[PDB]
Amino acid sequence: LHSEIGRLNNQSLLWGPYRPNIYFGTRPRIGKSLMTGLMWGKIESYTDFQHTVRYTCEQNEGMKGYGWDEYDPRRGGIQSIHDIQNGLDITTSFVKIPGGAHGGSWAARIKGTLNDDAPKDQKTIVVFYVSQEGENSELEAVPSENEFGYEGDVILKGRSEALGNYKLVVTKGKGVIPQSDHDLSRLRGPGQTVVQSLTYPDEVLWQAKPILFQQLKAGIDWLVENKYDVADPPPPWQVYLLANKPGSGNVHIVQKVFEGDFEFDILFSSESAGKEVTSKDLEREVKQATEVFGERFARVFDLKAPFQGDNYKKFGKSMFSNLIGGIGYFYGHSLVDRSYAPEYDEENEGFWEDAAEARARHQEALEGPYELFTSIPSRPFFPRGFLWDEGFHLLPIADWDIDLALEIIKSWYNLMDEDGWIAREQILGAEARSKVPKEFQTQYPHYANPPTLFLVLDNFVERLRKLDETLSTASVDNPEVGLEYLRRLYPLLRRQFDWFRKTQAGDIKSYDREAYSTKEAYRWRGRTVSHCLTSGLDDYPRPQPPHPGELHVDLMSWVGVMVKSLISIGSLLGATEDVEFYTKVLDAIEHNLDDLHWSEKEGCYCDATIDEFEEHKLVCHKGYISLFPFLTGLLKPDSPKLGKLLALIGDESELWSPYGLRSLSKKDEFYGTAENYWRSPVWININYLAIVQLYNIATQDGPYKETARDLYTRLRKNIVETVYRNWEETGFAWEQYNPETGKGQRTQHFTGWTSLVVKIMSGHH
Ligand SMILES: O=[N+]([O-])c1cc(-c2ncccn2)ccc1NCCCCCCN1C[C@H](O)[C@@H](O)[C@H](O)[C@H]1CO
Repeated sequence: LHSEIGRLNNQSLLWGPYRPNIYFGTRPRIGKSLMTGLMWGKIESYTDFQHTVRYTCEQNEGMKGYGWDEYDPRRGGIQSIHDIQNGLDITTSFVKIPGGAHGGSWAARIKGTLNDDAPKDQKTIVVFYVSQEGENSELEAVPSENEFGYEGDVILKGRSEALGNYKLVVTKGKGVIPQSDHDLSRLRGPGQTVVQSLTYPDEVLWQAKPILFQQLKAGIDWLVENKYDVADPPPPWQVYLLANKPGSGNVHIVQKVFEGDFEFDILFSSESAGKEVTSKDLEREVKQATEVFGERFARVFDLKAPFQGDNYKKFGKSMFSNLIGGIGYFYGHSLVDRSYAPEYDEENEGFWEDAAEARARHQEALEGPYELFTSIPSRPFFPRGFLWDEGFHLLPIADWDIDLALEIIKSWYNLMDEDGWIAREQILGAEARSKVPKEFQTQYPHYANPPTLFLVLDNFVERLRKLDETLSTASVDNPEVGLEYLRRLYPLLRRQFDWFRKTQAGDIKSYDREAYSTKEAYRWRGRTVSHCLTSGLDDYPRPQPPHPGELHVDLMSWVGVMVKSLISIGSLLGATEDVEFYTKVLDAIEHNLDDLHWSEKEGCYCDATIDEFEEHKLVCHKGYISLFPFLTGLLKPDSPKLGKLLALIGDESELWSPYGLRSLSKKDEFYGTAENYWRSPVWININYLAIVQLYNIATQDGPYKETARDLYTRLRKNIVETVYRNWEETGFAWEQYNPETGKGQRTQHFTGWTSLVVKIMSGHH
């Protein structure tokens, strides 16, 4: 029956606009198949379109905002794009229509509206781009009655083993299409819809902008050869109208030119389903999709006070729709250094100079292809899977659709190599690689990243203990199905757990170090003089210099998190032998945290090194790191050290700001130095952990219950209001928030773990 549930889920999630790297596009969860893309641009001159055309996501003075107003990957949603440069407001309404054997049909409306600044008579070029990969696939534009192009709809008929038979339709549209008086119209027509059907090698079909421009440039080359000059030139909009040449090929370019406002429709009809999809079906399904989204939002995200307001509800829907709407399907090769050079063992003083020289050997090579279905941090600046980010992204997604979060987890853990490594940053295919300098594409099998996905699994295990609607919860409703899901994954978690202990181990036995266990102590590989990228916390200050004696308290605590999950899932599958080993190991870590990482002098957990004179030294930099055993739920609620931590958390002169908890204390010598990435700013992901843990303490008989209840109440309020104010003010979620001004700084459109904010508002953790 787990198979039957599994089969239905594949067929439900197959189609989406899973191309979050572009403003709007579709692809299914198949690596070589059919993809679509939207391009638009105002045309006012003979050179301007190349600077105005839109395709891949950006954020500059020219673009006010864009994002999803409503989205569910099972049903679809609506996207708004506010384009200053092109003087346009754009709506992309996408909806999925179940039926047949090939993962349903779908449709999309594209509404353009001129804004008040735009000339009322602006010429807007719009393109719909369509490509197919496969050796056994075919696709063909049915030609037009009329001479020079289309007065009606454009029909593409295609076939593939993957999708069966299909018609994909680009309707005529509402909108004035401009007419050219020029002589060129005797030969090109006065202005109409046109199609070019081309063929290119399968590996370059993604490069839609250059493919388009080569055709534009060829049209222009043809004007010059045929004596159309500056003596009496045709209008710019007719110069950039392609010559109609429909047929068969693996690329199809559909081009329209509109004067003023416009809309038009894309109807994809699975032959294997009922009768074809109509524009009437698109309207109906859109209305139906809003009503489901509305009803679910209120059920799953019941905003508790003081955020019960409709302003806070519209803010909640925007943060959530953009988190889940940024889900992508990725396919291609990855750049990995598989040398396993001995220098990457970092067993030497000055280990960073050695590993630099091994990277300079450039042994890395493409490997795969790999496939990933993930939510992303940033549509415009880094639209790709980041390992520990996803553990934060899936916390709210898992509320909305626990079956969907488990499909993403499975997607991530199917990347694991024989050793138990998952690369922390997934750059799949050339489309991905085009948005990344060569130097930063290469992944390293000794670089780790916080095991945040265990948290999402912890939430699953609680629920399991205690048709779109039916499927969304099928893994908790059908307990047989849940345990079977775990039975298969569990091995992989256990491998990853063992990987951490082999590769990220620190040294006890070779130094003057007493402690309860000689086994347990951990050190992040990959750290440079001023960084530790693998920890998640780029420039949080660490012992100087970096050293092979180093122990990192935040890593040990992440191991804490896994053992507790393995203890938990292990218990459920009755792996008696296994749970007993973890039970030993959890006891050990608890003692060793204190024995190696606790400071009575500073009153908090610290990182460690060894001295100039070969003694163990604690190095204390009050901030996120200092709290880590608290943030990970490892301390007993009656603990005196926890009490000491609640004091530092509350303390205005250190971490506590009006806008949330500072990453680093105002008292620390590195407060607000260098790039200041994790050296003062407030990060929603770490705050979310502190909030969820305070709340646990505050809802339990015990010594700090009341102190907890107070800090939870204010922290919740400060974080939600700081995100909400900046959303009202700017329309954006920000990477981080400034602890002095409360302004969002660094990257816009971070949805992104800043969207955890909706789970904070719904409470009842
Ligand atoms: O290159 N480009 O595209 C860019 C552009 C930019 C601009 N531009 C313009 C205007 C503004 N800004 C930025 C920037 C960038 N990049 C860069 C990459 C990398 C990123 C990462 C993040 N993070 C971090 C943290 O720590 C961690 O934790 C996590 O994990 C991650 C994930 O989320």
